[PDB]
Amino acid sequence: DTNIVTLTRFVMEQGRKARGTGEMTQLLNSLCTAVKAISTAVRKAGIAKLDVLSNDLVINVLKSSFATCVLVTEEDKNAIIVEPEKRGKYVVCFDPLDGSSNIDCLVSIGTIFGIYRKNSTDEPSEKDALQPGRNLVAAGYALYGSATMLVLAMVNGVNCFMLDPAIGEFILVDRNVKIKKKGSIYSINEGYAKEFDPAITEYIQRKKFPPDNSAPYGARYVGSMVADVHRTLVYGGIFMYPANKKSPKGKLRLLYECNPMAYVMEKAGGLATTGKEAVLDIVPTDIHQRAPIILGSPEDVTELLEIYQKHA
Amino acid sequence: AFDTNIVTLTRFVMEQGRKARGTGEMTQLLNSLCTAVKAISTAVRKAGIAKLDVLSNDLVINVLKSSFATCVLVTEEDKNAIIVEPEKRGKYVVCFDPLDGSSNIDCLVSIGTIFGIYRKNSTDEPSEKDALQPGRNLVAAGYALYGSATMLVLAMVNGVNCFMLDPAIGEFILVDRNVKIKKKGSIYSINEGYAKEFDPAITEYIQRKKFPPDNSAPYGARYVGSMVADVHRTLVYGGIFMYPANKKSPKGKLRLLYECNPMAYVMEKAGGLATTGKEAVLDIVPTDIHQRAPIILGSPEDVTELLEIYQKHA
Amino acid sequence: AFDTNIVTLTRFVMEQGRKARGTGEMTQLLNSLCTAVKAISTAVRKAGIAKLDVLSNDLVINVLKSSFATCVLVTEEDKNAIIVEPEKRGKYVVCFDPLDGSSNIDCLVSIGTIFGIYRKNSTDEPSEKDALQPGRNLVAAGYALYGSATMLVLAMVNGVNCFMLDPAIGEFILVDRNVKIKKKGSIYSINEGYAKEFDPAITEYIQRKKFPPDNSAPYGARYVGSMVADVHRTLVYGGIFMYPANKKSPKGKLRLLYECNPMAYVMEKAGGLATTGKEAVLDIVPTDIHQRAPIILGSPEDVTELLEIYQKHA
Amino acid sequence: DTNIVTLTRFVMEQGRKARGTGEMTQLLNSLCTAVKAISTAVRKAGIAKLDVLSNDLVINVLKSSFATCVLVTEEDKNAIIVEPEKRGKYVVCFDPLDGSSNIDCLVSIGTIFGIYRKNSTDEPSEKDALQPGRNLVAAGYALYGSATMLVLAMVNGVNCFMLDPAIGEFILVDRNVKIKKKGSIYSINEGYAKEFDPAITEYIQRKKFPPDNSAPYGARYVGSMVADVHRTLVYGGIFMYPANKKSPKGKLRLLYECNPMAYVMEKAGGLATTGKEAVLDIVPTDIHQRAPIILGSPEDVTELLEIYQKHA
Ligand SMILES: O=P(O)(O)OC[C@H]1O[C@H](COP(=O)(O)O)[C@@H](O)[C@@H]1O
Ligand SMILES: O=P(O)(O)OC[C@H]1O[C@H](COP(=O)(O)O)[C@@H](O)[C@@H]1O
Ligand SMILES: O=P(O)(O)OC[C@H]1O[C@H](COP(=O)(O)O)[C@@H](O)[C@@H]1O
Ligand SMILES: O=P(O)(O)OC[C@H]1O[C@H](COP(=O)(O)O)[C@@H](O)[C@@H]1O
Ligand SMILES: [Mn+2]
Ligand SMILES: [Mn+2]
Ligand SMILES: [Mn+2]
Ligand SMILES: [Mn+2]
Repeated sequence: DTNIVTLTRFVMEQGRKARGTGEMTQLLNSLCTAVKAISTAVRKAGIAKLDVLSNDLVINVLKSSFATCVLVTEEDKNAIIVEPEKRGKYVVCFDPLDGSSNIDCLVSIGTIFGIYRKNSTDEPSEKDALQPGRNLVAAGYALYGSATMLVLAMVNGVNCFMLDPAIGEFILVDRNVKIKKKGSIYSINEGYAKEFDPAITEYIQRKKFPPDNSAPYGARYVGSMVADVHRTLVYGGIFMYPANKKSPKGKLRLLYECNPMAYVMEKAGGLATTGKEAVLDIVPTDIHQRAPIILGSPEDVTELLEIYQKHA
Repeated sequence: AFDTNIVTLTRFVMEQGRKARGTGEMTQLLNSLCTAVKAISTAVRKAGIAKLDVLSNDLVINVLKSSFATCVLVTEEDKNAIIVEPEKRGKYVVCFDPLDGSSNIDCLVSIGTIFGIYRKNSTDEPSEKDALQPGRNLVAAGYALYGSATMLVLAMVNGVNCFMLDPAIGEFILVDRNVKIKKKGSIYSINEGYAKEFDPAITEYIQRKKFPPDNSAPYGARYVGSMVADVHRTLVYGGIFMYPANKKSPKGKLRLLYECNPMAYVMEKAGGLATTGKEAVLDIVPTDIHQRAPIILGSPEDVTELLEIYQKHA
Repeated sequence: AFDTNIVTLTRFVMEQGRKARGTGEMTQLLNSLCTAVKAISTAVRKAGIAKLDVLSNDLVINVLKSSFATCVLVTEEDKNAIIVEPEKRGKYVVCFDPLDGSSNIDCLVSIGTIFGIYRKNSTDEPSEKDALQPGRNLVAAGYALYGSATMLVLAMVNGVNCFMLDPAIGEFILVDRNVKIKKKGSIYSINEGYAKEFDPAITEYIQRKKFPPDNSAPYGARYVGSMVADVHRTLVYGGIFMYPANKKSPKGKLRLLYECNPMAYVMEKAGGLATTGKEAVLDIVPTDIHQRAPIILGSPEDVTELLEIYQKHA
Repeated sequence: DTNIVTLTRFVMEQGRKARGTGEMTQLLNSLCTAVKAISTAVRKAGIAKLDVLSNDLVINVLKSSFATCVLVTEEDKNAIIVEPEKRGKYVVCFDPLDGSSNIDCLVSIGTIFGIYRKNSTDEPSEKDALQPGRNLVAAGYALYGSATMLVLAMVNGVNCFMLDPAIGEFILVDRNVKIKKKGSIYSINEGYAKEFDPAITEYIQRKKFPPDNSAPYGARYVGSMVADVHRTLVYGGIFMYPANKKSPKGKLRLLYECNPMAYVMEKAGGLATTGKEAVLDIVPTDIHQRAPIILGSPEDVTELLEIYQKHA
């Protein structure tokens, strides 16, 4: 198409409106190079751990972006502080590859990330990464399923670019995405049934055998947080990954898994809570700390939040 | 990098057709199915930048025909089994769904193409009665998956083999020979929104994996919600995939002829049983080419840990 | 966009093998050559980011063998014609150069793979004597080009057909049926660095195109310098491509068996003659599989406007 | 490769050293999107004028780059002046597709361009494009042969990036390219033999039947200026397209065909003259004016330049 709106075209155009440095545009532009290379790595990752190529890949793109200064990964003990010659004003927490164990089973997988801005005056440091998800300037994720897709949520909206493999470009296909109010799907790991706290288990019931002589909800669970969240954003519904006996803190890590999705969700008009508080309003203490996550089409999640303090 | 000895499926299945002397009619058929499958994947990967299932149905038909190896074809999408015109005739019956889960593209959940093939057990001029052979007379069944990769999984007599699509040379390349599923797993895959309508044999089984009575792990719940994805997580990692009957689809939802049976053949050829519940899915006499049938599958100790309870409730 | 009726060469040549009843042995052979060719192109396109001709030679061999349709193979790159091991035997002789102009990759000038095939005219157990058949007994010749596109051009009995590689589905798709070259052109293609050493028949011809005696246009000089590119500009746009003999390669440079002959068959099947100068290139008795021979080709009025002067100087 | 040096990485890094606006980097980054899309268009341009997609493509990328203000094409009567909301400090003359007629014959083809900087204070205008090629800040071309290649010549050197089709990125493969002093190839349209002026025709001879009992030169001519120049840059040699009877001004247009190649050549250590003067030292009067072009491995071209004024 002759006037293909790319991601990079798109970003750059909303960055001119901030009267900025062009770094978001460098960052995201670099970010995309790690996403294509990984997407390719997976489409033949089987013809002849991936996590480590993917992690080394994202660090290196981000360093050379000349736009970051602290990078937090799933895969590294401490934060990464960027060399001065290459430093910039942004902080990116990222999970290079979420549900990696599931590549084997040809499960839709993803990269998740979230970009904060270093506001303070001193030596960049992990503390700079201890900011509540509410403060994110930009978020989103890249999905590696039947097509490689990158949903990017910034201060004006959620938008979905789809990688056109014929040209190596992310092309904008869905604009100013908004989630349905209520939907017909719930998503949760039902094998943890024994371990679920009362509010959840009631709500599960409330949906399975609805007391309204209406249709029951449908259930889905791909077991790859990205696929289930993207399904939620688009078809509408709910996804849950609650604090239980196995993991009293939720399994999903905050800064890189929960807060991006939370941000994407709320900007889309969804909600995302822990059942006791909003995910984004949570102040991180550890950069690797976890959280309970219920996110989805507002009315459903609210149904649960009532059920949470109707059992309180 | 650059490997001079690439085992393309066209090479591979020739090492199955030729040493057993049958013309390899099988091969120009499958080769063509490769084109149908390739083409469906590329378009599905740019799907959101350009119904699909119709065109992929029509794709499959056209290529199948020209393999010069067919006589009857049954689609999920077409009523009367397409009897091939005489000029291009051959001996096989291909029962196929072109695009299983064609709804779920827009949510980027993996989807696929299933196929089952028979060889004509008749002297005549063809009819869909040729098509109405039970699973136990399947010469070969397979499916293709459009997930993070394009994987064809092909089951023929010796066993099952999984192939992956190298996009750069356009060839299915072999990545697993003589595949065998596990014995016991730790997954049960079923849509529990239909909780109410489940026959109580299943309803106990769910509780026995959720709340193990003998205090083991609770099984892990999974359900991508596309038959093709679910069989695959089950074939490789093991697990029990259960799509029993409920009342809303009271004789089940999955159409025997090209869904439950191709799966089932692939599945049983790897060490797991595919049963409706009462009988094994491969021996039901195929009545309507769109005849539906329930199906439960995977690694045997789970198919059976349930089977005996299905026998303990009638 | 998305076309359900793609004429893949595997489909197309089946509409030539099957209606003339011959087993289509031709087809699993060619299908395999497609893989060899595909694979060479992808690696040539990332060539500068990863000798090649060796590996492409070895590629071609391996795939050819497994087509289960060969018995002898001759490479530019291998001395003794590779007689195939018995288990995978079939009836064809494939004379091929895997990577014509393999030097010129680094300058990004187009290059290719030429192939010529024979069918064994003997009862025996094979030998390269089977290979030593003249061009006039070629069952089919073709070449593949790695230029701005990957074009296979296939000449078999009915005529020549040009196919292009759709990279997205990995299939050669037909873009020109029953091809015919022009009658007269306005191009002469020859390396005039060798000016001194040219036999004076050619030396007059050059002046007759450069300085037309009858005051027409001067012909347009072209010379990519890779045999494959030069035949193609000649096959479609017409022209005369002349690689005569000089002293430095006094019996010519181009090896009959897989260069001048495959070209020649393709070429003559489209309406142009391929002559050494004295005799047509297709009838010389093939002595050494690496026997060299001169060659001049293209649209006939030019091959002939020179031929008579070659007859006017001996 | 985990630390893939891209074109964009490369450009951006040499732009930080200018302490600049980041526009070269936007320009070139956009430019590359027109190059991939065209490269794809050609690799299946036959499965079912191209010039017009290609031209509309390059204009539109360049407008949206937010880095240009005047764009001169092979294919458009007047120059293109960029809308103010989108204007920037650069001028690009380009030929979107050179030797288009030869796509048919699967001839290696290319895009050629050259980037000048608008130095004056007033309304951008064609005059801004009437600057001698000597002033170019950046030049290069993109070749569409067995692989898509982009040679970029800037103030520090000539370098060749090769498009990695698996990721949609131009990867740097040849650095600080320098041409061989003398080589064994000449390139010229020999069918114009009748029409060539004396200096040329002597030199042709001088090479064909060398009076030194040495080997004669080899001759090549693909008939697609890009392929022959790239061959010259790499294998070394000479290429000529002289003023004759048919075209007393040379066929090749200056601003978009001759000056880019000239620039690339001289930076590479080659020369490029008209036989009477250097191509780059020529002041354009028309934006669509032509020039005689002899370019290649210095000693050879000098051999001809002697022969030019040894017949004067
Ligand atoms: O770092 P990762 O390998 O991606 O692991 C995170 C994964 O861990 C979770 C596992 O969920 P469950 O325990 O319910 O299977 C997934 O939702 C999620 O993708
Ligand atoms: O939609 P189809 O391709 O016709 O196939 C039916 C699909 O229906 C099942 C899921 O449907 P639900 O769970 O809503 O019954 C999948 O396993 C299966 O692919
Ligand atoms: O180099 P090869 O692939 O062995 O082929 C020989 C090549 O040699 C010819 C050009 O060589 P020159 O003009 O230098 O003789 C080409 O037409 C031809 O492809
Ligand atoms: O605008 P274009 O279609 O690319 O035309 C320019 C072309 O015009 C020249 C033709 O050269 P010649 O007349 O010697 O064949 C080529 O060198 C060059 O590529
Ligand atoms: Mn993770
Ligand atoms: Mn279906
Ligand atoms: Mn050769
Ligand atoms: Mn041009």
